[PDB]
Amino acid sequence: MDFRIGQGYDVHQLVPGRPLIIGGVTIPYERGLLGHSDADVLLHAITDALFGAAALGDIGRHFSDTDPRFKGADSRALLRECASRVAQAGFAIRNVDSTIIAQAPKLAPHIDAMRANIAADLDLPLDRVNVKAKTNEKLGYLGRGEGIEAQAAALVVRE
Amino acid sequence: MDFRIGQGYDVHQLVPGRPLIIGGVTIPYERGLLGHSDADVLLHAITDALFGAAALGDIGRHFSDTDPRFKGADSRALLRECASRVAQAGFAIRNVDSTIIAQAPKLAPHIDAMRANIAADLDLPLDRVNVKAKTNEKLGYLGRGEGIEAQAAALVVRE
Amino acid sequence: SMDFRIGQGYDVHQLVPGRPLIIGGVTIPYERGLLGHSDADVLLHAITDALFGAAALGDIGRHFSDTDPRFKGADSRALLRECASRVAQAGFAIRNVDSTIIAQAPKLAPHIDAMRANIAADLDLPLDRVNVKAKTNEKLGYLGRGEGIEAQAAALVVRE
Ligand SMILES: CS(=O)(=O)Nc1cccc2cccnc12
Ligand SMILES: [Zn+2]
Ligand SMILES: [Zn+2]
Ligand SMILES: [Zn+2]
Repeated sequence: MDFRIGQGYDVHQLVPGRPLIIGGVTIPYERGLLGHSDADVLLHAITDALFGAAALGDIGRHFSDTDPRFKGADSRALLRECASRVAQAGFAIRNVDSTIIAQAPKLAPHIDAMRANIAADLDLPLDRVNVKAKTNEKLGYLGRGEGIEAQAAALVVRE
Repeated sequence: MDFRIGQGYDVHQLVPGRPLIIGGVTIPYERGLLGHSDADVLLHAITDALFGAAALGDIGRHFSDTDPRFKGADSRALLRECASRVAQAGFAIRNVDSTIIAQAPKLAPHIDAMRANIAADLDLPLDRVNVKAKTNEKLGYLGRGEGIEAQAAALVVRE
Repeated sequence: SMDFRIGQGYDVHQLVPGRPLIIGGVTIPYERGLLGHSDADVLLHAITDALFGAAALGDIGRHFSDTDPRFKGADSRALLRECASRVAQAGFAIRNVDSTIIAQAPKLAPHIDAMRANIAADLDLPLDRVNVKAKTNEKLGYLGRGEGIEAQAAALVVRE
């Protein structure tokens, strides 16, 4: 009964010239996300929520851009290593929920694929992983298509 | 002991010539929220948190903003149907918390009425529902009064 | 008990000249500081609102008035301690807190551990039940331009 909650946030700029990768899914679009490696805003937010629930710090403390051990690691590899550390710290993951905020493109066709990737990386039943997606109603840098945000929540239990 | 957490976010533009309906409360104001439904940003955020905790997707999956049957829809009726589907999936709701962020109007006089509406719609006592209200401290489109944001968290248990 | 409850909090403060930068109780060298009551500690405000939310006690604005003589000179750690007292008064025990600070500058990583220790002391929690995370906003929006700093928090409590 030693439950803990975690929460996560990430945002990346959206400009022409890079692929759009969210939840491990490459999505055709005239723009993509800027950042180190694949810039997968959804997996980053979930990773931070899991480290947070385990009180293990954050994604930057575990996976430095300088560290050679993770030099060529994509965000799914980081999520799997996060899950390994959360387990070794004594915690079992109970569920993950999340939201992607992007004015475009439409993400609904890709939700099942993202959920499948996340559930595989976390070794969770599919019904314990949820991804939601919406626009920002044309408000702000998100509403103008200048970036994409992700939010995540995770529940774990100390075993 | 099969607890799950969900999180929700929503934003809508503030425009002339629309009712301002937040938490089910019609608030006297010269502007209202723009949306396909009644645009109740707080109830939408809570709806998303509940679908998310149950791994049932999101509000756009269940109540599409392109379906004419939801034009002008009462978001309390949508929230009640969400709660019915969460129950049908096997979950009982344990608590909801939420935040509304707006430059104006003052929401303190209306918070208790919003809490009572949500509690009624979710078949919860008042002591399991919370609504918080604040400004965005003058920053961004929220500081400029261009829209209103809501955030929500929900805890459920699979019975 | 098995009567768990979750709360969520959000706050943002403007960065202004002539004030110290205090986040999580830590004074951080910087040319600007946060605008608000006393030390304007945006992280402690977000945690405070998450704790009130988890206990269904409302929010900061309903608990802490500018006119209350008990709190006129109170800093954000005194208010966080008072929040925790009111959570306990309502019959709840805190199980864990997690949080994120979004600041484009300065670097917060050297200060995280001290923030965690401050929060744990104020909430009477062991360090392993308190977490603080730090992020930039990738140069987007008012956060990315350095006009303010945001904090987010989540709290789990149980009705004892
Ligand atoms: C700008 S401040 O530092 O004074 N903080 C606040 C002032 C006024 C109301 C608030 C409500 C929640 C969080 N912070 C609040
Ligand atoms: Zn990222
Ligand atoms: Zn909406
Ligand atoms: Zn504040």
